[PDB]
Amino acid sequence: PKRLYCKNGGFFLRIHPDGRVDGVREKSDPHIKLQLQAEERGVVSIKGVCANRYLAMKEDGRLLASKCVTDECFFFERLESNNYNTYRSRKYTSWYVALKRTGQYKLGSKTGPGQKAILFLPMS
Repeated sequence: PKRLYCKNGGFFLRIHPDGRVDGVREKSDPHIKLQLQAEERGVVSIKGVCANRYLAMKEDGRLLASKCVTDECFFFERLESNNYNTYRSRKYTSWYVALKRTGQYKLGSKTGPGQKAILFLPMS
């Protein structure tokens, strides 16, 4: 059970009970506790412990959290050369999970390698 700290402003990924995803910098927020389940080698599912929902990425780039586990909930997890990890959708292969410098999530379709927004460090 980890927290995912984003290099882009230092927000932690937060999954709310109603399915909304955003970022906050408060380490005691209960909704930033996550479960990263290894689904296959290099692939994980990310679940919000309190929300009881799985992070998912939609065809249009939206990020939200669902009750169901479908193929939109699988992400390839890679440790990059800078020792940060990235989470790229298994279904929408060019898009990454990411947070903006203001704390809101960044649409999948506007992400890509090289942006700080896509870099996260898993913390206990």
